[PDB]
Amino acid sequence: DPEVTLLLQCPGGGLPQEQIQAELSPAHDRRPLPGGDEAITAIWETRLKAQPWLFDAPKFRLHSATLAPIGSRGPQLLLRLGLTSYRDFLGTNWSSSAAWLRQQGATDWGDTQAYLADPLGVGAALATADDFLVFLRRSRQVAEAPGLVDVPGGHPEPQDLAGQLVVHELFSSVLQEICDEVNLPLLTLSQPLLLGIARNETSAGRASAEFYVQCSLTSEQVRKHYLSGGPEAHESTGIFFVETQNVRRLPETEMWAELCPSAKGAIILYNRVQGSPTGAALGSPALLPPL
Ligand SMILES: COC(=O)[C@@H]1C[C@@H](O)CN1C(=O)c1ccco1
Repeated sequence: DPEVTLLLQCPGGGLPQEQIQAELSPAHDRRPLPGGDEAITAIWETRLKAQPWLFDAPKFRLHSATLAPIGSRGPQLLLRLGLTSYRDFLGTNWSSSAAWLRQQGATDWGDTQAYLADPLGVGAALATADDFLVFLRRSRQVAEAPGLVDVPGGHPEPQDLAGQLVVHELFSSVLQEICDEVNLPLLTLSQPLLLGIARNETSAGRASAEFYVQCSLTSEQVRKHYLSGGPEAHESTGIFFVETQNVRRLPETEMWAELCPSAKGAIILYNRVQGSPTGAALGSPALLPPL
């Protein structure tokens, strides 16, 4: 899977909101392009002159994420965040020249991402009361990953002493994206746990935070809620479910070639952090079948 890299695997089965610190700083922003940000402005002008209904929006930028020594007391993760935008994403990560920008960043800054917008995405491994994970089929008509399989998620928009409000918006945003796309009531969802962070190498290394969320509804009840919105209530074209038993070997299935990179990140981190038991009971051969 060359199109996905793990940047962070969380300890303890995943981190709750109260264990994460954020540092939101203009030191964590993208660097101006070598020949100037006029190249971004030109791409955006060309795009608006074909699709004038498009609009810009602010986004969080991932700079880096440092985990505490394992088993320690106190805050367990520091997220270093900057600010970026949809416009800056279209002019950098989505540019035909994105690989040239990665090489230039290595040369000038010793940082392949220095000249990239790198907006932070969120995604969920969303589990049902009857032990399935939730999958969504992407429209064949959109620009990114057309016709591929995804999990619930999105790219949160801004609004430890401004830090804690930023962590709150990240955790809030993954629940809001489940409510908006899957049409589930907020009170059927658990507080999220952060499983880790994955990078999409097909989008020049932009990162997504991947979360575990439990729903109190069965797969049949989740399907009813999704469908009862009608075609205008969701961006996806269909919903489906895979038993958690079978997610263990998903990379060996024909479904794997249909998953978009950020969804592959969610399922790798689910298998490493929530799956993969460490104790004698769940590690026994009748509960953890060999192969
Ligand atoms: C990195 O992902 C994105 O920027 C996606 C891509 C496209 O679907 C639009 N988009 C937004 O998030 C967006 C546009 C305006 C407000 O939000």
